[PDB]
Amino acid sequence: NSKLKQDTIDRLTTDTYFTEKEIRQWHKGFLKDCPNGLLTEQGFIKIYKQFFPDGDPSKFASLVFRVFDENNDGAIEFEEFIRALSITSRGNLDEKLHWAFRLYDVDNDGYITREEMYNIVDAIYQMVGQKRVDKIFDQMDKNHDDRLTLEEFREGSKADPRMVQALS
Amino acid sequence: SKLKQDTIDRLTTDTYFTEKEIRQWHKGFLKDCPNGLLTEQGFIKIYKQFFPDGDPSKFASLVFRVFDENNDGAIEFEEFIRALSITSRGNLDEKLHWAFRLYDVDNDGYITREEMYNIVDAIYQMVGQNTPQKRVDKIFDQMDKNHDDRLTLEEFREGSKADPRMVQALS
Ligand SMILES: [Ca+2]
Ligand SMILES: [Ca+2]
Ligand SMILES: [Ca+2]
Ligand SMILES: [Ca+2]
Ligand SMILES: [Ca+2]
Ligand SMILES: [Ca+2]
Ligand code: NA
Repeated sequence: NSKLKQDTIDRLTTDTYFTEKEIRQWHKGFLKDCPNGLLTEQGFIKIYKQFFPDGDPSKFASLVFRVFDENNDGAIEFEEFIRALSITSRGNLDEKLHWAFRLYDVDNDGYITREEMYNIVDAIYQMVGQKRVDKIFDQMDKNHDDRLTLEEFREGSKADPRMVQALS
Repeated sequence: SKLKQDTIDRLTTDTYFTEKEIRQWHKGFLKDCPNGLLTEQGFIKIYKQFFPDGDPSKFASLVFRVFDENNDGAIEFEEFIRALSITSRGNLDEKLHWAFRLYDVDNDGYITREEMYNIVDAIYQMVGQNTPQKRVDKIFDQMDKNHDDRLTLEEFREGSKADPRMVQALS
């Protein structure tokens, strides 16, 4: 039951930056590697694993996997895969910033906490084998309430002059 | 060293920063760069702060040369503000072109295989280093649409934007 139907294709050409021919072509590749048409979290991990002889990339992959799976049913189906591919590879600046925020905000309450931050940073190095993170966070955090909204994260990422401190 | 109106006028044309934003970044840049010039040695030490356990001197030097557009061995404010504008606010094509210029070490408008290895190597050094090369080779070959063994900006952008010929590179 892994085939691609026209109505799904047509939904996807509307919602993504891919043409029909392109979605079908990415579908072929996806199926080959994922014959059940579902890609598991460990499956995802194996993928990053190719990249880092160093480290355990597993934490980072889990976090990234968590944003990819829209319905949080433990799998990425093709629709979800192609949605995320389209954003991350062809999306505009603001879309990309939104998706980065969703990743940082693990618990989805619309705030990035110091710990929520520290975890992604921790994940990055772990994948690879601190006054600074605090420095960036604190400049972005314009009301100094230990909390980053989407607006603060967007403005700080787009080099609002508040961030000069954070550079050195 | 004061910021002239002509400089602000060209910078508001060339960048995404408003006049007001340009003057505040200029105050910030000056405080830590009293000379009005950023130096490669200076530029590397900054990188050393983020990467304690690596030697990021090679990566920083590559990045440095993209920033220093006139090639005179220093990053002035105009150079800094333009690279900051591109990397913080650029559309997808503009950021991918900045990426491409980083790879294209000799500035000849092409990325060779060697150029790509040099970049990958420098990241590894920075971070504490079958093979990476095999995996780089796959990406580069898929990117290389016409198989002439070099990459144009058009090939590199197409591949980065997930043209389906990049399937084999992920497989
Ligand atoms: Ca799912
Ligand atoms: Ca949260
Ligand atoms: Ca805040
Ligand atoms: Ca210069
Ligand atoms: Ca070149
Ligand atoms: Ca070529
Ligand atoms: Na402008």
